[PDB]
Amino acid sequence: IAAHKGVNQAPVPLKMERVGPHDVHIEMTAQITDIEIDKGKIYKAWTFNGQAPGPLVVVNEGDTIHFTLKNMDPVVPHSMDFHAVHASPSKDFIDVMPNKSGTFTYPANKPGVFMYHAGTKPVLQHIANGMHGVIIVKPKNGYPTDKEVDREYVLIQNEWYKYNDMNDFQNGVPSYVVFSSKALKPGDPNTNGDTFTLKEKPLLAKVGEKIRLYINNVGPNEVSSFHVVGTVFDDVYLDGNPNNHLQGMQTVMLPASGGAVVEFTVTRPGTYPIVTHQFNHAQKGAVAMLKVTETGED
Amino acid sequence: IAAHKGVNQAPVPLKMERVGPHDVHIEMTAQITDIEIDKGKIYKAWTFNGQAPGPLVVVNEGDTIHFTLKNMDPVVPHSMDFHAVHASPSKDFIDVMPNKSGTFTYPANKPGVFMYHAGTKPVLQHIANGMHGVIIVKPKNGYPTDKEVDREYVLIQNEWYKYNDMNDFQNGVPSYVVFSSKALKPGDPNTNGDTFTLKEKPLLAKVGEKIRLYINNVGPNEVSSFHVVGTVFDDVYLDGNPNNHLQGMQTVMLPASGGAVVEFTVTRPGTYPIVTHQFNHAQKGAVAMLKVTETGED
Amino acid sequence: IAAHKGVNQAPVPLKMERVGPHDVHIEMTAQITDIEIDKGKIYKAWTFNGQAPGPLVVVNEGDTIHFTLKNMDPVVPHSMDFHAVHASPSKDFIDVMPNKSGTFTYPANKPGVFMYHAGTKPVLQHIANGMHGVIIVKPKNGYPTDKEVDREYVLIQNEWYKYNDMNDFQNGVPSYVVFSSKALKPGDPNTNGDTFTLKEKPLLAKVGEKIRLYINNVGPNEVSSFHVVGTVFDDVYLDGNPNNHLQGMQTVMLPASGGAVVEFTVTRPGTYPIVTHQFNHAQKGAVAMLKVTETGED
Ligand SMILES: O=N[O-]
Ligand SMILES: O=N[O-]
Ligand SMILES: O=N[O-]
Ligand SMILES: O=N[O-]
Ligand SMILES: O=N[O-]
Ligand SMILES: O=N[O-]
Ligand SMILES: [Cu+2]
Ligand SMILES: [Cu+2]
Ligand SMILES: [Cu+2]
Ligand SMILES: [Cu+2]
Ligand SMILES: [Cu+2]
Ligand SMILES: [Cu+2]
Ligand SMILES: [Cu+2]
Ligand SMILES: [Cu+2]
Ligand SMILES: [Cu+2]
Repeated sequence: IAAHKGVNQAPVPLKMERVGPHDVHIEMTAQITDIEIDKGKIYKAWTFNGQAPGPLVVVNEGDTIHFTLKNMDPVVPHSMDFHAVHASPSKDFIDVMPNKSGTFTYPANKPGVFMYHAGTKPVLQHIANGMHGVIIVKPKNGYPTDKEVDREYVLIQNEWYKYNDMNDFQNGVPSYVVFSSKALKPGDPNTNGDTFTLKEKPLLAKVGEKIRLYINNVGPNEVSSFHVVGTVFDDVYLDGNPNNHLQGMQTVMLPASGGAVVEFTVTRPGTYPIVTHQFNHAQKGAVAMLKVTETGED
Repeated sequence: IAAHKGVNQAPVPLKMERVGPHDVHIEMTAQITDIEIDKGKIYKAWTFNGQAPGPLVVVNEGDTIHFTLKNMDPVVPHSMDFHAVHASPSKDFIDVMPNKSGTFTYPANKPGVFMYHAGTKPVLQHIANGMHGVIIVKPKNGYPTDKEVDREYVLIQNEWYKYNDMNDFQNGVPSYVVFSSKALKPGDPNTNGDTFTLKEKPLLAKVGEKIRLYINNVGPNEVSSFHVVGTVFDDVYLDGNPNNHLQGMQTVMLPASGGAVVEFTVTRPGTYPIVTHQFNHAQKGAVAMLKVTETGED
Repeated sequence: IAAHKGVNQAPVPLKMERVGPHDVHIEMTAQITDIEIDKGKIYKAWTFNGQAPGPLVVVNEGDTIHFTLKNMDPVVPHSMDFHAVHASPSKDFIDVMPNKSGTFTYPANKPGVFMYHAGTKPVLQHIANGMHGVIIVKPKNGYPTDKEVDREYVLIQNEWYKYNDMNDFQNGVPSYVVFSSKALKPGDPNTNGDTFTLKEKPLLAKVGEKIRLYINNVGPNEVSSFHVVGTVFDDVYLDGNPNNHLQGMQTVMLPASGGAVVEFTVTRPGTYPIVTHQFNHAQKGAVAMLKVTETGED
């Protein structure tokens, strides 16, 4: 895109603040940012806030979100669709033009781990170019296993294709399939979807801990067969809804846009790969590492 | 197929009648019919009754079906396999030759949303050419959420490939992935699997309604990540069996031939896309529209 | 691989023995063996014990497995990952070098139908070349439907690609998708993943029986839409965990590495195909036959 040539906008922090007991303001940007998706390979991504996937949003069940999108792209319109909310797509997920802003208000009344993405036609183009992320809606009454959990992380799976190639997006195999992690607190890792970061800088844990991961497969096109090597999921909650509760799974099937909360134990020290078990995708990048030490540091 | 050149058989209505409290007669045809699957693109489909997917069949749990197939194809044999029934495939799903008829009897003793299709080798060829559909078996005791439901529709997802090309069927990506809707009553829309009808003529609803969709992904080859934009499914029943009950899902994973009953609320007026969230397939046709008005008309 | 040219190692029996009430010794080989995967087509497979998929392992919930792998491959290292166990992947799933042995100890504390495979980088290469199988962990308290079951079989789905072709493994469609069956007792069939054996030599049953199948889709890359023609699954237990219980399904979605216990009735005599309903894969080999007779023999 000629107007994107030499555009590289620096990442903007997510702006959030609570304005009432069940009302929250969120402000995000649409912006064009270069991300290194594999060693030596830059993708000029269409992003929220200069991250792909975008920043993590965490709200509580029953919050109303008053959301503002500032479009920094000089030519392409962008929009936001949150899977968490009930809204009118043709009134509330509409396009925000270049250098313009839009504000929208809608409720999050279901707990879970939800995809968000741009809703601008062709949606495939916006998702594939990087406009995806996750919003977590915390359940009012928690999960039944909350007392047993020691440590929490967020992981997101996405694909990358040949740059802005609609034929490849529609008809091709992914070039790369990747994990990223987003921070539930400062001090947690917060990364972009790339083939290497979570191998070189693993997630940490301590021997004996019960780990909770909040996971979402944003696609755009593939399903995921999510598995942690060396363990079995003790509990699974499909889409993060506490009522959707499975036990003792080896692997969790996730549709495109599907989420889960998964919990498992790590019993021995060592390095534990995290994969999609569709091993063509794992080979193309989708392996993250969990390093489990006798202290929880390293 | 040389004997199909210039054959275009007009659609025949489904013939059904109840002959006892738990016995029902159904008569269907196998016939060759041109269907416009995308603007300007005719597919000479192998069909039941001149529709692809075929006509909707609705029976009650515990009905015995006395089914007749009349084969109008002048050269190719066809057969019927209903997923709803218990039967002997080699005695009851057998081929009916050209210009011949066959009658078969079998029970439907499980509730749900079931695929039907031809069982004639190679089955892939018959399904891909259009010989698929859905049979709904109503549960004797209903669903637990029946009192909350305001409006019901049936949607079916299928793929189309290059015309009668067994290499493409086996090894290729779909050319088109489409939705259709079938009528649960006269006045409901009843359409074929095409890229456009349910965009140009949306399904209707009224603000505030709880909507039930009975859905099946007939394939032949792909899985589906079924999602309604702007809402969250309040309740899901896998394969339409009332015992298989999930809540608060964003997206429902359907195998090839898999079904579901899904229920959701629409809270604001506007146009609500209905997608598979495998967005390469949505881009290739699989977007239907739900128009929600302040009165339920337009 | 030049050191594999003319290597064809004969199949070795699985060596197992119980050494305490909750301790079991298993000894397996890694070996190179020619298997006929389709008529006229030999694949020089990388195998456990000269079978692909490997031999069935059955243990009880809470058993500790003391596992030895003898690597008979003259050049390539191999390793074992059992999905059933809790272990440290970097200490317990490590490579065993050529002509060397390794012993590892880990517990199986969850019931179900679990994949096993090599863990040697690149894992995709080892799985695709044939290093996969299933371990069944029996539940201490059985399944709730155990009294109703008449007959049990194990079926495994896998893919084959162009021989040892990493480009094809990562980017290509499968050449063949196949079922095999493994014996739960001597007298049961025990076969390799090929396009023909379970068509030419069907599984047997008797009219009226409730059949239990323990199934796993080992991949490496595809999902499975598992279906028995002519029946409906009465009960399904996802991953073989008795708590994960669905009823009345037509088709079961399995991720890559996913398992299930499924149970169904066969009401009439005849031949009942067993398929993945992703019919491109069924066309490429994944159809097995169940022959149901008035006596249970033939
Ligand atoms: O309360 N609206 O930003
Ligand atoms: O065992 N997981 O690759
Ligand atoms: O009762 N048979 O058509
Ligand atoms: O939010 N659905 O595309
Ligand atoms: O008890 N170890 O083989
Ligand atoms: O009805 N199964 O192909
Ligand atoms: Cu406000
Ligand atoms: Cu965008
Ligand atoms: Cu979406
Ligand atoms: Cu009759
Ligand atoms: Cu046909
Ligand atoms: Cu079928
Ligand atoms: Cu020992
Ligand atoms: Cu190996
Ligand atoms: Cu594995």
